[PDB]
Amino acid sequence: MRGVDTFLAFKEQADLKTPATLASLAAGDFLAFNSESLSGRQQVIQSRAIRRMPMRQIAYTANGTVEAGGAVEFTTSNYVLKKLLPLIFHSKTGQEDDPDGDGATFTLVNGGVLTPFTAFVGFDGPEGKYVRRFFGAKVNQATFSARVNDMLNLNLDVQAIGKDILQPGDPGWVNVTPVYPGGDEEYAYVFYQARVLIKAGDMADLAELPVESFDLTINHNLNTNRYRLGSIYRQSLDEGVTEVTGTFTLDAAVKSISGPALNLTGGTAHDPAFLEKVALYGKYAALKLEFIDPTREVAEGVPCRLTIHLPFVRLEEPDFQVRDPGVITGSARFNAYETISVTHVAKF
Amino acid sequence: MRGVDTFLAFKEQADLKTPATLASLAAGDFLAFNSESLSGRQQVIQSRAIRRMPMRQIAYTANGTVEAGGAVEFTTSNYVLKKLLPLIFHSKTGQEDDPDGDGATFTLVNGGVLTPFTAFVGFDGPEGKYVRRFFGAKVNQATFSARVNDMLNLNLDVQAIGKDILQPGDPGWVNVTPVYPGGDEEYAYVFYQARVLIKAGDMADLAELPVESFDLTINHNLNTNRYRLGSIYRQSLDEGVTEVTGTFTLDAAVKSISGPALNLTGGTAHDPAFLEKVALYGKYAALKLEFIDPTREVAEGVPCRLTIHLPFVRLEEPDFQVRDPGVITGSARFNAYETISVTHVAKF
Amino acid sequence: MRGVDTFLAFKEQADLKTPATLASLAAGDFLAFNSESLSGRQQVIQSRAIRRMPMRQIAYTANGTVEAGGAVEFTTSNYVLKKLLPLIFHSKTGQEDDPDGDGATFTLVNGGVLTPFTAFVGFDGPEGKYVRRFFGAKVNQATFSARVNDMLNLNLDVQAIGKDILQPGDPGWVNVTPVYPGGDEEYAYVFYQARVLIKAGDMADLAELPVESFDLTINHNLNTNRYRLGSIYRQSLDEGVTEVTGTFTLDAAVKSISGPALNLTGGTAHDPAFLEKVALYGKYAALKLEFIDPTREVAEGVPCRLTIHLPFVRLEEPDFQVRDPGVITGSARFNAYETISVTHVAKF
Amino acid sequence: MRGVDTFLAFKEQADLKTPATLASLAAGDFLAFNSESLSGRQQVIQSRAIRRMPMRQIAYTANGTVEAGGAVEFTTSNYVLKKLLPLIFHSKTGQEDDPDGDGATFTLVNGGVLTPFTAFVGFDGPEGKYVRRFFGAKVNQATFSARVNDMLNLNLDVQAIGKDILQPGDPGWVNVTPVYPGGDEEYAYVFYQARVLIKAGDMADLAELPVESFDLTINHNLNTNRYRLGSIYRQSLDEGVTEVTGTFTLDAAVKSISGPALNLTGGTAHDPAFLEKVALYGKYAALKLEFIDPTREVAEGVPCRLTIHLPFVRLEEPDFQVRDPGVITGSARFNAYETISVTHVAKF
Amino acid sequence: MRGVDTFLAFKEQADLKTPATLASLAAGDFLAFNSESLSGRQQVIQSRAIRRMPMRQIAYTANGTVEAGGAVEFTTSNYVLKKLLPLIFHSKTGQEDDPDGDGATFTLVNGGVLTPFTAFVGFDGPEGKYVRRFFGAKVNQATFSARVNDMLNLNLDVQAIGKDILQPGDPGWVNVTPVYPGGDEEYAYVFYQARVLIKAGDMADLAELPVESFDLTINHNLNTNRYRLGSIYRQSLDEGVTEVTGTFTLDAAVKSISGPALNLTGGTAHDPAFLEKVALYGKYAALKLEFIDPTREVAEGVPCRLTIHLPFVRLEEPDFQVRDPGVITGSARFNAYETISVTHVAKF
Repeated sequence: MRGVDTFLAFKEQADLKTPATLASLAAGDFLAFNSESLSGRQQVIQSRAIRRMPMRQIAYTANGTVEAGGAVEFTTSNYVLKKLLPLIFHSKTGQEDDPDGDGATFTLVNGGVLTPFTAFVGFDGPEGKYVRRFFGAKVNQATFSARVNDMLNLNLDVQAIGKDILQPGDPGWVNVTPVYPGGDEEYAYVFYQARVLIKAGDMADLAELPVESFDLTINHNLNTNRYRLGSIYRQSLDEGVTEVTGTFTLDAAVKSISGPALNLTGGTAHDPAFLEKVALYGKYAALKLEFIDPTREVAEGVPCRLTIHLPFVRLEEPDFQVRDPGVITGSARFNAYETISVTHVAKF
Repeated sequence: MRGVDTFLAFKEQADLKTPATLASLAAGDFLAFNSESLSGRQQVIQSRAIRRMPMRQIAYTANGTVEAGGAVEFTTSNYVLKKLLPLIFHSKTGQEDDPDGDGATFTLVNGGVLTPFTAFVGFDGPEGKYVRRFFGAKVNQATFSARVNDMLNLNLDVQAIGKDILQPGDPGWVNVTPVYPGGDEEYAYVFYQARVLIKAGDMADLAELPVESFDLTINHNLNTNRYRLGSIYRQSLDEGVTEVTGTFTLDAAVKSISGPALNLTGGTAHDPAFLEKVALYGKYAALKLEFIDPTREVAEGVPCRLTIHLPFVRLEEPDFQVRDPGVITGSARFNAYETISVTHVAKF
Repeated sequence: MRGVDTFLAFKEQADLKTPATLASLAAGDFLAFNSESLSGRQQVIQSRAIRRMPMRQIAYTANGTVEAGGAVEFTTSNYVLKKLLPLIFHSKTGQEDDPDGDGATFTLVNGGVLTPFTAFVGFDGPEGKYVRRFFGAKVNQATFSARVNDMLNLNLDVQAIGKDILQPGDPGWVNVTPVYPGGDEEYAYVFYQARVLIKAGDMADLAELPVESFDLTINHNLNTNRYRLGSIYRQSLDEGVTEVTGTFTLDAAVKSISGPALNLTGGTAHDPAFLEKVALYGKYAALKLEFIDPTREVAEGVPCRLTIHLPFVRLEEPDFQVRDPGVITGSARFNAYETISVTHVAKF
Repeated sequence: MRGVDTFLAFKEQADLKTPATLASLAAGDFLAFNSESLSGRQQVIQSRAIRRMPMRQIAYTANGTVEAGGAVEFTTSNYVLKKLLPLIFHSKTGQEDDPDGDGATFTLVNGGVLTPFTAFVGFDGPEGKYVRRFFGAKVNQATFSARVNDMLNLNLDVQAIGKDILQPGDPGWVNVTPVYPGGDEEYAYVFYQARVLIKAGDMADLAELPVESFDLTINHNLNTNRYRLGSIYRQSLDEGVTEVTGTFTLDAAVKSISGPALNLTGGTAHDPAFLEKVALYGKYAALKLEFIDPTREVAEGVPCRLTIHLPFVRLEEPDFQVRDPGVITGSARFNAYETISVTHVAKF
Repeated sequence: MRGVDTFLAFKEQADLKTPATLASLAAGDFLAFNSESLSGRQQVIQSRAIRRMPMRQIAYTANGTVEAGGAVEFTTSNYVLKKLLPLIFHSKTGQEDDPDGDGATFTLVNGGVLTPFTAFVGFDGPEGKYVRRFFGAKVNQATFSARVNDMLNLNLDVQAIGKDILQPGDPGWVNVTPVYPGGDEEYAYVFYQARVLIKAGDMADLAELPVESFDLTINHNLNTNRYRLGSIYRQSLDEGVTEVTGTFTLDAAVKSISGPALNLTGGTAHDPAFLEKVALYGKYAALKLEFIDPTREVAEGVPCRLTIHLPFVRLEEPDFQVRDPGVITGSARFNAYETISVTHVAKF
């Protein structure tokens, strides 16, 4: 088996306890991934009765509860986002390829819930065919990462109810053919399209920051321990409170590339302790991570675009340590507070 | 001091509390090792009485209990095994160099106990002569490791009662000369002699697995905390339940090199999810780690051989992650259940 | 032994692990080569056990894993290509000597694999007869080179599983007589038959470039490290992703010999920064390396021909350094992207 | 294109990110060079998503960050120095052609910075006209070399932000005519004008060394890796610490041509281990590389002169190996420590 | 200074840390050499404290640890060997000029050590007198080389503790006069006296090989990094394990000049794949490099002779590449295993 012999497919299922059938997979369900580490784990229960025994005996063990899930890395692209953003957020308004050019907005809602899906990890090649199926899956975490000389990456952390294998001859077995978007229809988001804009204090507009990298994790804190007496499986994946944190690396005392000067008073003079003072006075900033593809247009003059709005964010001490006589660089961590909104304008 | 200036010697002592004498060492007691890290440690007790003091004062400290032991690595060889297998297992039946060619079998027995021994780490050279003696030693763990382009390694984890130094002029000092087997009498077990055979489900015979490496730890879980009021030494090293775990690295959806096809039904068709299904259905497999030296014969046609039988083994999710577009490889951990049996056929 | 006393022979074997027999060699298996450097290499394992020793002792060494392979240079000719092109590419459609004059096309296919073969390097003469046999061989790299006042050369880089020697008295020994094509049937491809044509931007047709030389390497990136415990041999030669790079030397600001003018807009005016702009704007060009032999015809009016199509190619900064007051010359490296197609029209 | 068809021009730009216009070039901007190797390089990013593919596909590549720069060799002359010394050093005091005859002194200052410039490499001739423009260029290294039967050479190593091509019809295109100094106004510095003077220990004055050649590199250690998310270009070329090293070849146990005797005590007796003892006792010497043109005078009796003061220098083991029965010769490397000062007295 | 103005002298010192005095040099200490490259090197430590500075400042540097040593080439001769063989090997038995004609045998012993010596490189002539002294020197490597139309060469690689210069007026200065053996007493070993004999498999005696050249390196792997806090000098030169490798160039499928036929079975028929099969089957051969001077006799009929016994040697793939249609020639590398023994029979 080689990695190229495997296909990944997500399929939104109706209920958490009813897997999607292998026969329902179609176009848009198959995703190209960088790596997947989904696996199941079962507990082994040993009897506590005292017994003289050199090793552990087969007659006194029982199979305990079952866990499942893992990580999947993606290269955030046209169709990857179309598939996965509905799985990460609670609501969606609009269509990405809308002709007016407003795209689809994904947000968290008060009593919102996550869509459960079935993750298929199918195989093929000289050895034979079989499909790992992870039913009742939910997205526990989602990290957006942007580095230089890289593409926008998305690392999902999935929690499923259970795993099972499917093979030729099984009842629900169907010979699926992975169908993917053409090379011309699909495109990725690259580092040279990224923009990080900040706005704290009495700044009038968002000012662009020269950052070297950025991360953004949406953590849904699923309750992965709801077990029952008559079952070995999880009985739910209840989503807790969503923690939206992140990071970005930049230099100390940086000026803005565009927009107003970084000044907590709205003045024109640059503030060399801007981020340090934002972290030290407990002020709330407004981040905006934006990817724009000008070569591609959704409307007459509307470009394809992925935007992440964080209207209320609290920075931590930016970590501008003097390590050596070079340029002082560091990473500024933050926590998003009130709302998170992802807009995706794209043509498929 | 250089490593070549040191000798290691194990000497089986009668009782746990009576060290072997330096004068009793003879041929077969001295072993060639890759490395040893045996050391003693004593506790320092501070008085809890309140006292104004900038630092800790000498008058209010006392010496507490004493620990000892460490690790010793060996290149599993002819004589290394002859010496160490009786120290790792509870029973032994037969002689390795028996002319019929059945070798000696080492197993764990119900009320079995471990042999205590004295480990001597002697030194020599320009600096002078002295011997570290670790009395009341027992084997806590023993890991067999086989890599490619390597020899079979054995890492012992020893727990002793105490340490003491011996020097010219001490009462029990004797000038020992390490005596080792000739280069022609002694031989090691190499990677190209190894065979890993499995058998699960309704398979008829053991099928050979192409594995890249394998590990096997026998953990005796000694109770290393039996202390007494009138003594600083451990009062026993009570052996708990023996945990026999292991690992082996191989590719995903591997066929067998020899024997029946890997199929949990005994059929002829190959099963690409064999190990995954074994781990997922909680089935018990039968491992066999075997080293055969055909160039060396114990009887008319019986070759020297080291075999490890694990008739009942439970695999964990084999860890066949799709990390990249190359070959899918992973490590399959397991736990042995009912019995462990090591057979050693060798001529000395 | 003189070079003229040696013969080379490639024999396509069925499986990677089953060498071809010396008795199966026939016409077309024997190839005339410029040079061969195929050799085997075995690892020597030293025991890590500490031992006082001035030098390394025989009793504590073991033979490790085995490598094989090397390079073979050929003068790309009628029969050399007929033999070797099936070994370099995954698919072949048609026959070179087809009467319609379309020749055979060799391309890489998605799940394609390389043909394993056995390379015989036999000897003869006053000393005696013996044959080096390299079984399980695969083509790792293949470089086509064209210089002025030279013939088209082909340098193969071979990776085999192992080597073995055959001599009179061995079981599989047969007295082979190298049989080669007549001097009239065989012909080579010379420098004055070469044509390099390019096409980038909005150019309508392929324009001929006056180049001084060109190279083209097809690198299959075989995985030459799949080793196993119970064996000293490689267990496979898995082919990775094929890297098709190349080079050609030419002058700076060259006009085309024939075809449209070198202009990324399709105009008639010559563009003196054509290749520099192609490299600087990241444009994809279409190369065509073609050898035509008009004196030799396959059909009524179809000449023998070797063509290499590279429909998508990315140039690097052409390296047009001003080194002195003479003509500015340099080498333009490139990487082929989507597909590679070699057509061979030839009569045997 | 021939080398004589090309012109080089340096133009000091105001900011690092604003190229100089082709219309601003005037007299003194065009320099005669021995050779130039300035070029740009862009990174190609491949998507890490797994995909079955024989070669690399166009749809899954992106253009990464951009590098630029290279080397330019000059024959250190009247105007070459006038142009380039301000680009190599941080400060300048005075005018070279000052009538008092003190010339201009170039030194490194504590918080000093390097002047960014735009390097134009224009072309012309039968093929057509186009200009390579390297904006945001800085001098990374500068090596002064003096050999026998040669002229003083200067090899610059330039680091730029990016490259771009200019052609008739572009917006910023202007038909520039290279204007150079007359043959009578311009002159070079030759080997027979050089003087190397040393002074270590308690020597009273500088003593002249008979050296065969000398080199002097000023390395500014620019930080060429400051990249940003929203851009493919370098965001700065921050200059680190300037390393001033060098070399000079001479014989072993050389006497001084003029000045005091080479004696670390200031005595009159010659010291045959002078340089060996300077290197072995870690002493600091004072070098002076001086070129004097007596035929040319700036004031009534002040000759044109290029002087390089290295008041604190540490030699390495002079490398006076006994290679054969001839004269023992070797090269003495050194590192300059506290300051470097270049004085240029010249009339234009 | 000319090479003829220099003298080399080795003087065996008692301890590694006590240099030999210049007054102790006598006859036999002075050696004629082809070339010497012994030199010292001191480390320069820079302070890591951050400081604004254009260049490196004198006040913040310190002198670090000191290295010494280099290479010396000799023409292996009567007295050169008498002096140097005791420095390369651990033991010596007998006298070279013994009247019975058995010479002296030099071997490596288990706990053997190398003799430390002081190397003087003195100078003289018009410039003045001074002596480089390298104390605590040891032989790290020693390569014996024999080419055609050459003399037996010996290249030593020396590691010393430190260097120092001596001059008239120093305390330990003495005016030494190099005293050398007469031209009649001294003689060298030439290529036409060499014999390379091999013996592998079941061969009965040693068979002579027609080789074009041979090399033999004895590498003692000294530990040259034993440094201490309170000192800038190495604290020891601990000798590791001695690696004895070598090479010899010869033709492919060579017959023996004298002795039994090259046949791994002891038969009379010549084996054209002898060395290839020795390398491919991992067999151990027995080399013997012998120089005999029949014109010179130590006893009534015993000739002066230098013999190197390598009773256990492992060849590598002899490198018999078919490069062209001429004679197939190559170099056979090897590693010596168990022991090395050098016998020197000579009259002085």
